[PDB]
Amino acid sequence: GVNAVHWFRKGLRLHDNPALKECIQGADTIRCVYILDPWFAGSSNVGINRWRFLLQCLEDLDANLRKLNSRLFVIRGQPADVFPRLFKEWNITKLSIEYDSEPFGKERDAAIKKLATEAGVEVIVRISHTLYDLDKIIELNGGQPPLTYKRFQTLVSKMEPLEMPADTITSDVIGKCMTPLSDDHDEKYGVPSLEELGFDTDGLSSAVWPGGETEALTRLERHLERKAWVANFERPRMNANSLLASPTGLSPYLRFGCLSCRLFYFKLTDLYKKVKKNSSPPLSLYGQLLWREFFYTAATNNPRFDKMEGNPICVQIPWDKNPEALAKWAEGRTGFPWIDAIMTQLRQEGWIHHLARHAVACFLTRGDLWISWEEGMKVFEELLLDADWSINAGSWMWLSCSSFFQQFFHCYCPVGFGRRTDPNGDYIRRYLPVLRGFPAKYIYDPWNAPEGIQKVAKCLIGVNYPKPMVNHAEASRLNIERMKQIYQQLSRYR
Repeated sequence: GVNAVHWFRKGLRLHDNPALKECIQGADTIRCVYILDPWFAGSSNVGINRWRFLLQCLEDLDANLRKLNSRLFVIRGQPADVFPRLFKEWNITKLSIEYDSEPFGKERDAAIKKLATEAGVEVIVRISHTLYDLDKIIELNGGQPPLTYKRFQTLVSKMEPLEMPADTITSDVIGKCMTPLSDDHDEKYGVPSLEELGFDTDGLSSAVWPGGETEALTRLERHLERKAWVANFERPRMNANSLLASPTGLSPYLRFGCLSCRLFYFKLTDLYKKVKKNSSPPLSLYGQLLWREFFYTAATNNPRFDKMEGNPICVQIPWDKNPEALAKWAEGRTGFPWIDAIMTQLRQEGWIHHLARHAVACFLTRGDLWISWEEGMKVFEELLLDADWSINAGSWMWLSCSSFFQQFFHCYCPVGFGRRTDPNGDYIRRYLPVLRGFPAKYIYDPWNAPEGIQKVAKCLIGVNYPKPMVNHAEASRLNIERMKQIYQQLSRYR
């Protein structure tokens, strides 16, 4: 019969999946596949929390497919290796994917599309990771993506209204389409565990950010209620509680496709109309989505978007190379408790607040260590659940004054910012247990504590907790000057 395969990469959901919906139509069998390669050299920089989040998305998908009399098929290897075999073994005639705007993904998908054509397989591609056809936004701007958010906003408002989300894949939608299943499915196609990827899990705490569509859809409602409670759709002022992972947080779910950006858009729209009594919302309502769309648009036609050299939009700043200073930053042993707490939260949980990101990124790059944004990007890629190629590269260039016309950022103080955010130091004591004995007077600068205070705290600076790795006052003075000199002669660095 007509045997269809839908290939999950992002778009890890059954709601608003136009590619899956179209593939099922007119099909006699359907098999949803995810191609997992945990040992791939290109994925050697993926950390354990990202693996766990992915696996939990896959377990969620498999569970929801069970309800529809189907299963997720997890295939190990590379797509170019496995898809020729699958086409023959399953007699496939249709293959669907959600479109991938990222340069490497466009190259991969063009190769699979050629393999599918060679084997007599129809390919269905549908845009749903982003709100818009990014190529149309670029054409509206004259052929190049915009590099300012205000310009991007102007372009977005000129696009045609969003189409309605695709119907959720239910049993009624699946209809006559069935999924052939084997008694040994779990053994041959099951979702692997962390231990099957080679990871120890002994003593590992439960995920602060559980993966999956089901979780994403619950959080969507919490997110909307919080904005309804305050009748304000702008992003809120950060306080110390904002540093903690929130049950309203959506960013990892948008990154993996657990939550449709278009569903988020219409839910926001309907809530604004009800609360504000206005059919015409401001574009600020969609801020989180449009900043995301902005960096996707800037990245799609730039294969060196994640590099400095050979990147047409990036200022060529002479960053220092310092592997040992970089490692102290990445491992949260800088000796500045505010910085180490943030880097520890990041490593332990996979998410940190936007201003916390500014803080640690300023320290690494333009503020204290003068290390390339490319290196902070790589660490965030390993640890940050909501980091993807486009967002991660774009944000690291933004904050390092390397692109997007960004210049005189505030130079964050690795002591004063934390003290002003959380004067009592609860955030420090939560993520840095060894410092719990320090009073608030010294919690952000423990090297200033008298010896008697350190001894009572059972934490000797230089032994139980590191000395500060730099003199922030001198280092920031020199780096502020270096960045001033670069922008005094900016064209010299194009």
